[PDB]
Amino acid sequence: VTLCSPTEDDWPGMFLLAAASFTDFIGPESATAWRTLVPTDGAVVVRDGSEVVGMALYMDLRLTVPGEVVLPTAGLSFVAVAPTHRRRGLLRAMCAELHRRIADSGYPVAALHASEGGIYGRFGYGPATTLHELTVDRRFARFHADAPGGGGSSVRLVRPTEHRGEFEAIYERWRQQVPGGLLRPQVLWDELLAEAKAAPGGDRESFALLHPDGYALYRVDRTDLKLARVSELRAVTADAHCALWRALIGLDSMERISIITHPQDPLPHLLTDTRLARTTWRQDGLWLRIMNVPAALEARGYAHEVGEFSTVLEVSDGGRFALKIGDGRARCTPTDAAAEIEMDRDVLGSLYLGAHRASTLAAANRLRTKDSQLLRRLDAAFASDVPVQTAFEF
Amino acid sequence: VTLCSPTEDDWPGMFLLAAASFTDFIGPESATAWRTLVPTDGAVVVRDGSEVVGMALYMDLRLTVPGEVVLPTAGLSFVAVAPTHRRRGLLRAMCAELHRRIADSGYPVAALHASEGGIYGRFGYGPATTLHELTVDRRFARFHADAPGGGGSSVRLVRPTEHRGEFEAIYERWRQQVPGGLLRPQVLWDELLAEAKAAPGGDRESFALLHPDGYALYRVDRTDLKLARVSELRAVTADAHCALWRALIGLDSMERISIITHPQDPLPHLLTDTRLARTTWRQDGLWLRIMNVPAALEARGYAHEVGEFSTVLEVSDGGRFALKIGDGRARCTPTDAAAEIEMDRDVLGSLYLGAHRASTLAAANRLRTKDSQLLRRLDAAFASDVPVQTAFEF
Amino acid sequence: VTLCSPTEDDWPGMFLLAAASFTDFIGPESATAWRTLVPTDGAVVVRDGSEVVGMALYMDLRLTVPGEVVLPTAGLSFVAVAPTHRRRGLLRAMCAELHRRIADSGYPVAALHASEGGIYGRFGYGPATTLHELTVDRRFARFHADAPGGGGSSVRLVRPTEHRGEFEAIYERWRQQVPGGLLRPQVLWDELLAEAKAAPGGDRESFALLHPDGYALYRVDRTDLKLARVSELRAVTADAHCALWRALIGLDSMERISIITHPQDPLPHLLTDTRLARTTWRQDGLWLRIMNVPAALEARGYAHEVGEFSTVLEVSDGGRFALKIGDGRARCTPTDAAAEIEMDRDVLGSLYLGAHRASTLAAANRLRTKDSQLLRRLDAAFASDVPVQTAFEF
Amino acid sequence: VTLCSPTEDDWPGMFLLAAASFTDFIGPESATAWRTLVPTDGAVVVRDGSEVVGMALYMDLRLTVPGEVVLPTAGLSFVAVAPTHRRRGLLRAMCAELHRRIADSGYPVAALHASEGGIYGRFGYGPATTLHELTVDRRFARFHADAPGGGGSSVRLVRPTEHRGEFEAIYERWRQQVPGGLLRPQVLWDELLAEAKAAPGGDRESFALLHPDGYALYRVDRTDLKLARVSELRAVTADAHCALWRALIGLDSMERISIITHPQDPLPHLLTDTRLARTTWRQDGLWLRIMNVPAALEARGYAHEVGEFSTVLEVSDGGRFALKIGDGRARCTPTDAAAEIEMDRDVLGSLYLGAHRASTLAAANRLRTKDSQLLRRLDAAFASDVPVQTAFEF
Ligand SMILES: CCN(CC)CCSc1nnc2c3cc(F)ccc3n(C)c2n1
Ligand SMILES: CCN(CC)CCSc1nnc2c3cc(F)ccc3n(C)c2n1
Ligand SMILES: CCN(CC)CCSc1nnc2c3cc(F)ccc3n(C)c2n1
Ligand SMILES: CCN(CC)CCSc1nnc2c3cc(F)ccc3n(C)c2n1
Repeated sequence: VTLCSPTEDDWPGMFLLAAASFTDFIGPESATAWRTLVPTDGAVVVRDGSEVVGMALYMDLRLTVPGEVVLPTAGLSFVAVAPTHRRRGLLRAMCAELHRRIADSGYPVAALHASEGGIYGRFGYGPATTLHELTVDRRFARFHADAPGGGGSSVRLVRPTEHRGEFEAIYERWRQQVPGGLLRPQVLWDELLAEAKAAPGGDRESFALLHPDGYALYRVDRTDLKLARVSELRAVTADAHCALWRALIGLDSMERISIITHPQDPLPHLLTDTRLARTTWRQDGLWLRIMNVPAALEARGYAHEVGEFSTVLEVSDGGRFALKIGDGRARCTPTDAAAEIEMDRDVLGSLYLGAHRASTLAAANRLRTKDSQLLRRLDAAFASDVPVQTAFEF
Repeated sequence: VTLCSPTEDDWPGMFLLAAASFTDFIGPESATAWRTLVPTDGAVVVRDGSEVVGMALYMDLRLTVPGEVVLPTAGLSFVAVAPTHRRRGLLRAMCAELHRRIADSGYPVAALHASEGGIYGRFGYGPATTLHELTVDRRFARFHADAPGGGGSSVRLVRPTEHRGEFEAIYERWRQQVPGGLLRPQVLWDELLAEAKAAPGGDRESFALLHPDGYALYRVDRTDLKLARVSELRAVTADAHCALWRALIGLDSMERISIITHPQDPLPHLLTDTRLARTTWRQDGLWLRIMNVPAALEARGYAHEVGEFSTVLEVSDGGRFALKIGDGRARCTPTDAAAEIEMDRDVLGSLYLGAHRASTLAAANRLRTKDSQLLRRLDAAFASDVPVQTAFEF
Repeated sequence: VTLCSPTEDDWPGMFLLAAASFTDFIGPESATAWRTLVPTDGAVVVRDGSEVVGMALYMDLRLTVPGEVVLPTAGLSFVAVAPTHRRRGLLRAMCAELHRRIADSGYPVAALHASEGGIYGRFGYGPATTLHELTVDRRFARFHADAPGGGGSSVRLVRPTEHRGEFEAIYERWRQQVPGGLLRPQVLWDELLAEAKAAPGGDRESFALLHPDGYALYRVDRTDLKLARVSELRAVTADAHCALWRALIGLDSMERISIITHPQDPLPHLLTDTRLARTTWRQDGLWLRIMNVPAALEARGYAHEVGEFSTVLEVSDGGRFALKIGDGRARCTPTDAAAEIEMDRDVLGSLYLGAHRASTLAAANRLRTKDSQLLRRLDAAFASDVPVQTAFEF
Repeated sequence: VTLCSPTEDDWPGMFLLAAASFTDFIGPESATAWRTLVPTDGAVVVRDGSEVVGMALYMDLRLTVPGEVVLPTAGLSFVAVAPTHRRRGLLRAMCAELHRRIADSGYPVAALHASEGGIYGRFGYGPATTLHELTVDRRFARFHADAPGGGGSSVRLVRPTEHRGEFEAIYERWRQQVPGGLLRPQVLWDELLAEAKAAPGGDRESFALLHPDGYALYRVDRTDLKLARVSELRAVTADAHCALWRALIGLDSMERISIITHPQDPLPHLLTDTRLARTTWRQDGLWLRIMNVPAALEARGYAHEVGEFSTVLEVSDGGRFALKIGDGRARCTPTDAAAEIEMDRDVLGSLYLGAHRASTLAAANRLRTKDSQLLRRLDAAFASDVPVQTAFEF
């Protein structure tokens, strides 16, 4: 049981473990595309005696954080232990080696999507963004008198494949402007438009709604032909967001439109009946591990409505820092002064993009302090002006 | 078709319309208890030719708003139009007469629970609190190392009826301290403990978990004998909240615990796996209509982390005001100066308890302003330190 | 946290814990009937500081084992830990005290029904009888030419309550003759005929099919009015068993008859289409803990078709014995000779009534031996001529 | 309406009737592979006026029976009557002609899988093996301290297609050793690995778990992506059986593992909680018709624990025999002595592999005798040491 970087001969074995481990695995050509996003020495495999029984890698990603700041981010993915080698500490060993490499490469943060919610908190990952599924009963949906775009429509119904360039440009603007935003490279746009084709005995053809400042990708569900699934909706202005929803509610053959969006999606407020946009499903999105506390805390913007304050943050087994926050900027310096706020590294990941209130984590004792005032100040300071969203699964 | 205050002879006809209109109606003795909360001239009926075909009333309630301030509140309830008299404007007429009486009596706000979400926005009511149903799969539920109370338990399993006094005192402390809090009078405690008994071919016996600083009322579901429904959980400290959840997760015969709680419930953060507390259901709770804008805005506390700022708020058909917010206090005076922020009265109701961000309503154009800075300032100012909750249905 | 025998004042607290712990709990009058079957010092309670947070008791039962031998049996029941006192070792402590008392009273075996299947093996209990639910689609059911009773019917349709004496006598004959048989006292016949009445918004009226040598109790399901549930069918001869099934298949208004029976129920072989009697559900019934290995092994009959053989059985932490089995009788004496067969005490409980083959437990390594021949000999010796059945839940 | 052997021109018509009659029919190339297992004059067709409206054939099979004895077996299959020619006695006529040919060729037994359970008993076929579906909730599954293989795993995760030779050799060992075992020829291994590929809009890719002494083939279900279906698990030792189940329980992405196995599968006993392996489904497997009673009875081994005994067996319309069973061997000679045991030919098929107890068939009067002692002796004699299993559907 050796742990090392895969050579070219190891990848066929990794694709086998992938096929066996991941129900969403497409195949080798698809996996070879994703592979272009893995840097030299971004992958570890565990071999036995030699077949691959363990793998983990990170991709080079660019994550937008509050203040429209873009951080280089280690995107953890393709993590699998062979079912024949469970409870053998192959995960702990592989995660430890990737975190060593990520830390030493100068990534301030690492991110992942969790297949399960009870395995990543112990490695320093906290849930940082929230997914909401909204299901609209569009037969009762009337737009409010106040809703924008209520002449002729600026939204066009188009073949996704013929307007790639327009989607790329709209997404590029979106991701630079929104916390949770990720740069989407060429190979992930190749994959998105591939998954947009009708598969024989699979998914149905996908259509696009195209606005100068927004797009929605949607398809009719395989089995329920009265449900339209919005796979992606990216709007840069409120005009674009409302116009795309007028078009989607205009799908008169459908009973229901479903979308995975965020808790602050304004759609419910566009309707005379907020309740018609039901929350069916709610889950953690992106998980963040802060690799370097001072680098991360200093890199993001803070609320400019919070008055300058100072405190001492202890991260368990992650350092103690004098934290000065003033006019949306933070300075974070080593100190041995008595801590005023204590928290595990994962709790910091959860606060970092403004998705979770410090008051809430405090109420669960994930975040300790004997000062209510400091709690309110952290809450306000760490809050994000632009609501935090999830870019894409990796 | 006359509109007037009911005499004693009208109530049997009102109970008939109630039985026909409300599936949760219990009977005349129950209705006569609720009736003790209706003031002289708090009820209107529409008679035809004379049977009752229309009714509406308000109860005298005490609503806690941010800053632990208690407002007298007109609680709208028992609103019904006979199915034989629909689309005859009996609602508009009855609501108009009650709002006249509520306004002239000096209630700063009115509140209701909506049977439907598309009928109260036009009368100036905005959704002000959010209900979340959490369902825990308690077979996988492990408390975090950081979770309080992890000697001997301070929680007791008791018959609800034998510890009324302890529940009353705990609730009384809870309601004075939490936005959305309502004073619960004697007759509503009589009703709560009545609905806690096993009904022949109805609900099962209810049990209580009693802590010095919290209680939970729970029962096993009628049909699914592996599901425990928490009807009420009121905790005054984080210790009480966690201890009651250790006890509920200790119901080893159950697969699932379900509760109606709020979006900021810390329970998910008490567990090693946040995902085990799934959000199954999400809906508007209390709806608020601001009867007097200056009285309401001046009565609540504001975030003390927001720096003093001034603006002009126009409420559509509800006045224009110079709004000065400073050190958690507001002054609100008539002005004819140009408005900087415009919104319908219902949008103000939605902001009033801090459940909805001004940024979100702005993104839907329910709230108009050409100043991003003022938007962030309203967001921070109107936010509530203590998370907003729903007391009880009326 | 004291462990002691309950006084008269403790029982109200025990009934409270019962109501909270058991969804099948009826009430105090019912519990007080069952209580008549608990001997002096048959109950333990754990008090805190004083409310009951723990209880366990055994009832005095008479269990028929192979060879039509009746053993005094400690029937463990009414076992509950308050949800506020989990993971505090109250079960281990209570079970240890009852086993001390059971052992010292001279019970050779103890029995229970398990609410869950993963908590009793560690206390020496093994699953000893198997329940099968058969569901017959009676619309296709034709009896075989070979099936008995195919003049006039000897089966009568009767009110259960008017023929108590006939049911008692038939059951008394059944239980003396069948492994798994339990003596049913007067108070359990009072309970059976009570649960046979229609409950307002509960179960429907129960009817009896009465043969000189058998009865079936049945009722129509609460919700599915095309399903008849056979609550109990006790037949002393094959004639009685077939006649009662001709009558049940004669319920022409029903689509389905369901019964909880045993794996060797001959019903499938009474039909031209064995498949029409589908096995819907299968579970452990009675669990046995052997309190005294030599007393238990010497008390039961063995297959007379197995030729005299000798071996050494080691029960883990339960003694080592020279085991001589010959002409359906066993002698079991202390030895220090090398063991030829090793097994935990629970594995012995599972073998004791002939429901599980030694070969099967061997294949799972629950039962160790380096002799295939001895395995076949144990299999044949421990097999029961009369198939093993479950009497009633306690 | 003529009955004869098909010429080469009849097969296209037979494939048409197959496609119309069998939902599991794949196509002509697949059918042409199976056809290689049909001997010269193993097929009958009924032509009308000339399209095929009737067909039946047998394949040459090798069935392992108790005592590890391999019998040549007529495997009845591809039996269909056109829906236009029902109730015309085409089945009775075709079955009669194949049984003539099977008898005259010197097959001691014939076997089939029944599409329905009420049509083959009248032709002398009795259900001889039992299928159990086990569904494991693998999230709660913990192996017992006693379970084998609890260093490094000897189980490998492999592509089925790359380890054909290893599966063939393991199966060949399995089938020679187990009652119900069938030789699987090359063309049935071609079919098994063909059905193991992912079909576009069909089944998902199949994976193998490979041990030196066992394999499991498994795939994720089409629709329920949290369920793994074990299509085949063949273990030669208990070590192999437990190791393959440690691997399957190691599929951490799945909630449920389902397998079609036998009533004596030791899996439930490998777990701390036997109940986690639920029996969801139970059905007849292989059906046996004894073509030659003396040849069949003399060919199988009997329990060596049963003391030499003699009796007279009458098979209805199938002969009367002096049956002497001693030291696991039987002699079966014509007699006209008074019968002591009577049964239809199908009842003998059901007893032949030890799946059904003579006591059980006696209790249903499918098997007549006025001697309890002889019944116990038949039970013990006919019982199989190695538990009876089902090889593959034909
Ligand atoms: C997470 C969203 N899924 C679509 C439903 C992903 C498609 S399946 C797939 N295949 N190879 C890879 C892969 C290969 C690498 F070398 C690195 C990362 C990869 N990811 C995320 C992969 N995902
Ligand atoms: C809203 C919560 N329900 C319990 C499920 C209420 C119980 S049914 C009922 N009956 N009379 C009244 C009544 C009579 C009045 F005069 C005034 C208000 C009333 N409410 C809310 C009532 N509700
Ligand atoms: C197990 C079958 N159930 C019927 C569905 C039982 C009815 S509820 C009940 N109540 N008190 C008792 C009780 C009281 C005792 F003191 C001792 C044993 C008891 N059991 C089994 C009890 N069961
Ligand atoms: C019973 C298991 N099924 C797989 C699900 C079988 C695959 S479909 C099929 N096609 N042709 C034949 C066939 C052709 C012959 F000439 C003889 C036997 C055959 N069987 C069983 C066949 N089965």
